[PDB]
Amino acid sequence: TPEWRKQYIQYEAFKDMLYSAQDQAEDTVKRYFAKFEEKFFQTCEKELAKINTFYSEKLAEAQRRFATLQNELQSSLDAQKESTGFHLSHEERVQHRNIKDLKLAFSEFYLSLILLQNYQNLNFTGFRKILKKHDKILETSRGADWRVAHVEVAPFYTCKKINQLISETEAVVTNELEDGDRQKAMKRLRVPPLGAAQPAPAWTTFRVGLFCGIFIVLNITLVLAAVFKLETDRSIWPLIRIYRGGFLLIEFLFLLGINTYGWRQAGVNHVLIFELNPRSNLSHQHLFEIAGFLGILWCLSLLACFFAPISVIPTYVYPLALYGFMVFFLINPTKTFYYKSRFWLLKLLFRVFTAPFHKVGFADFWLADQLNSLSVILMDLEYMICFYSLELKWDESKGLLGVRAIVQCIPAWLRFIQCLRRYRDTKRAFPHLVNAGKYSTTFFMVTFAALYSTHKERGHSDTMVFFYLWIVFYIISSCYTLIWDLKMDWGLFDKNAGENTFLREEIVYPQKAYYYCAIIEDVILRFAWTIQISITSTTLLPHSGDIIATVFAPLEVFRRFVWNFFRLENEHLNNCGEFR
Amino acid sequence: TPEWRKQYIQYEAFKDMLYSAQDQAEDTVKRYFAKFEEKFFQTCEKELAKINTFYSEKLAEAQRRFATLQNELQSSLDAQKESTGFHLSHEERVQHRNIKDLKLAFSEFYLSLILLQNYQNLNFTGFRKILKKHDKILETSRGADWRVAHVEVAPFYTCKKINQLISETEAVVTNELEDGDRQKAMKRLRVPPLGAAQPAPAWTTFRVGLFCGIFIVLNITLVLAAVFKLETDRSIWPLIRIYRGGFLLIEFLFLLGINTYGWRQAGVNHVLIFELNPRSNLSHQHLFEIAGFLGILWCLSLLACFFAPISVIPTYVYPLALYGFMVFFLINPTKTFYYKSRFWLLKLLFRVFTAPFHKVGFADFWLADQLNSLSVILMDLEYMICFYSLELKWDESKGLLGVRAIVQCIPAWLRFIQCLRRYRDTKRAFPHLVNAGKYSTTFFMVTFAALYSTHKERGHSDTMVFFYLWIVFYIISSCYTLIWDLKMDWGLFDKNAGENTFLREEIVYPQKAYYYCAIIEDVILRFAWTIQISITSTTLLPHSGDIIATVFAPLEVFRRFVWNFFRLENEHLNNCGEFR
Repeated sequence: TPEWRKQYIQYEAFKDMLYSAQDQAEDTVKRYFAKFEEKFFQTCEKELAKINTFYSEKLAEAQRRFATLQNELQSSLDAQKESTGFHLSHEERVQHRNIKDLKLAFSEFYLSLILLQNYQNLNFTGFRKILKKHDKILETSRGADWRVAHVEVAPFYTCKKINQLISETEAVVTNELEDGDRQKAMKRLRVPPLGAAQPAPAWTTFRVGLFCGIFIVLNITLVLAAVFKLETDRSIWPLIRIYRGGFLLIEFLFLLGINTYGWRQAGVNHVLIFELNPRSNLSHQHLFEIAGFLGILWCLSLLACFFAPISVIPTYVYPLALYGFMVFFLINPTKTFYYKSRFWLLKLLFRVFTAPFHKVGFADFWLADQLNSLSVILMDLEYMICFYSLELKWDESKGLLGVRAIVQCIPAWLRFIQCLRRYRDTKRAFPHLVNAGKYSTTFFMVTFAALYSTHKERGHSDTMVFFYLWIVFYIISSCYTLIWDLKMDWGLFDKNAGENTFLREEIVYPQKAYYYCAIIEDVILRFAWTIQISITSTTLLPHSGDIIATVFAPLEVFRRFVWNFFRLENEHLNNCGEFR
Repeated sequence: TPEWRKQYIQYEAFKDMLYSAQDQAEDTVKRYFAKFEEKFFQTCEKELAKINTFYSEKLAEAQRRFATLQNELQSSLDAQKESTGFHLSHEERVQHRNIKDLKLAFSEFYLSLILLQNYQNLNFTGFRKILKKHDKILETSRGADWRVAHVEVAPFYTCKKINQLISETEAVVTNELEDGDRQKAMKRLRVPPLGAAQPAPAWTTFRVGLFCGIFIVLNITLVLAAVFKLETDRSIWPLIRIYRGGFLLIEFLFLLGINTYGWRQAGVNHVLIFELNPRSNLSHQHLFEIAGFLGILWCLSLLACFFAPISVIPTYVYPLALYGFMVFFLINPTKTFYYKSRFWLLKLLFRVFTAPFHKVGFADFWLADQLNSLSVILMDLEYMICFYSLELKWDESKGLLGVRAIVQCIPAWLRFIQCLRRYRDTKRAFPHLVNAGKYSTTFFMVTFAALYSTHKERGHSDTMVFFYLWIVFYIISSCYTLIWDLKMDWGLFDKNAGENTFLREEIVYPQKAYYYCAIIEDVILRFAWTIQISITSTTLLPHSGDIIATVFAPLEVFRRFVWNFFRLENEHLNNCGEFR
């Protein structure tokens, strides 16, 4: 960097002479290289002091400049408001000159604060990794925990005033200089490529485009082929219900990409709350292209099952082949496409599915909540297993076309156990226990629906009472989950509405109409979710159950797409969440 | 910019008070605002002096730093070569430290020279546009030509040592620091986004991907549909020969995009020789996406002509509809998609087709040469006109499926007239007149072939002599055009081959195998081009003429794709070209 750096890292000399010593390589050599590590760590203290001092006085200069520019901004505002009253006596042009110079000064100040934030971040990363390397050399007694003690606090890193400074600078600038709108500041502060390493790389965007185009055209051909070629067999429900899982996954991945885009460009931090590595960013482009590729695979699988199989290949292979490809991509353990992200996702799966065992964090809870909505995927996988193990024709190849309650409750089971672990760790009341109650309502409703349906099939004369009980339990479950989604999980309908009518005290997204539409759709769609789960689980209604389930599931995934939006914004703004 | 600038432009104050004066607005007011313009232009002289002085001493400092770093590079090379002889007595690590510091110094020097080149370029653009604005105010007697006198030379801009400095810096750095390979310097000098304004913008790359994917899948569906549905009519030649023009245009546009990419990333300047605006760059992404969109249109047109028309729409509309869409896109005069580039292309078409009239430049000659190969497009348009005017069924809608020599010679006619205009302007010999002779060989061969074919149809007994004459004329035409393409139009086979065996003295592209493959394919493909033109023009051979013509035309466009590559590199390296 062409910045005022002396070394700021030591680059790689530490490692160069570490190699020079260790490669050369008991009696007194033990203590000799122990002393060498001791001077290594005294140089580490020297680096700590250097970064501490440099961050300290640069940050102090930043505060001084902030105060000076606040005074200048107040002076400019005073002279333009009630003090002066194309030419307009040239006073308006003088004020325009003041506006331009204020904007330039604020832009260079923004660049400087971004630069110092980058400086401290790159230091953090650098010397953390060098201490990691020293630990790998041989498991030093110091480092590791001692490194944490002297690094995680790191008086240069201790002061979290960088984030508050940048946030308040943006807020106060948009207050009057850019009338509270992101567009103008974005125009004059166009996110310089530094800080975020080439966001949306060229090739990733090209692949996003290619896969999205292939998906669009494949979908068009699929609609056309289904419309003009379906006839033949009169039982397409097995195929539609077997590919509903893939379709729901594709839709959820597209909408999660949209969620990441909205979080990134709406000013709501999401990497910090997700505890991801600051540099390992999964920008929306990566998620969009992964979802597009899986969509290409799904569409090709359905096309193959439709028109013609390679003219002598069991057509039941295509669902199995597609799902095997998906699971192999997710589980493949080598060092190929997106190995880091897949490994992180697998570790999260291990931490969440085997509950309570481990801690809770936030990613585990978020994924458990997402499964609470995607349970239709588990249902479809159970149906796949059952069909391909009992109702299949292993030799015949003329065409593919009481535990369901347990599998449907599995997501609610893991979420309930997660919340019980939360309660054990914290030993607290509501809102810790109310979540457990709400998620147990799902168990109660599903099991009572199953009992009522099996009694109806049996033909008992008391099914009216059980139906009434199911109605009341469904009502209370939907009401409690809606009240939870509005009050304790979104922050809306607070007692401090203030200016924001019927909304939270503070907001991040631009238009309130978005919030109103989201609330109305959520209230009208929680009933839909409950109805869908009950109906597709045990209501037993034939000839229409599959169609209703498959028209409601994608819309439920859309519900979760909105709910991610309006939770993770409440996690960063109000940030109750019990996490950190 | 956070650079050492005082104003470097005057930003917009010149225009601010120009508006303040002119809006306020004979007797003595005439001379009053004449004096105002006089002080405007004295301030322009002040700006000229400022930029001249600043460029002068910054450039002198650049030369001083260049000399100092040359001395340091020589010292490092001396100490690493024959002077010193993981550890290797630590001398190799000292030399590695020298390498790292030399690389860092050269990287910052490269950044500085790029910065000063940007400074002078942005000045040029800025004050050129402000003088343009002053001219628009009211057609000042000064400015315009006086502005050219005091701007185009511009002692800050007069010294073209910037280009030679950057080029020799790259060359000398790759000489030993990066062993003559672009990859290493590219790795450590990754084309900072400054200078080229966000090359390949995100949305343009996304559209490139989308259109390329739609094109790939449409092509797959087209192959499948043609293979499994062609039957029906036994006369597909009208359709194939009517869409051959569109296919050739799509292929040529894709290959021209590849040409622009190769020029851009192979270190061969192409904007300067094309006299395009320095900022209005048509990166390869734009050309690729335009070609992809036209390909989507063509593929959809063929699909519509294939399967089913919207079930009651004359199927002959689809070729007409596609070509009307293309011509409307090219000719539409509003301020919509790529208006600047389309207007430039239309002006070039006017300057080239109406020859000699205007001057020659280089873009006109290049486009005339490209038409000399794409003449099949003119032939296909002539066939379209003839068919749709004489052999069509205006009412019947059951299915669409001696001037040809003149239209085939039209490109050679315009090129010949262009070269005659060149000769008139310059009053010179070979290589100015040899081009005219070579392009007249095409007239001679085509007309003699036509006469021989019409005599053969007539049944004259002297067709043997005419066939022999056509053979000899074809031989001499192919030989002369090949000798021209190798000697005077590529620079290859020079008498100063030196190290480069059988090649030019200096080369730009990395691998010589590329040059050898290109020469061999050109020698074996010029015969193919001549055969194709003669056969598709008048050889009269039925039942095979269309197929041979349509297998050879795309390959001829490929020939021109290679020839652009290896001419515009000879235009920048040897730069004979008679132009500038």
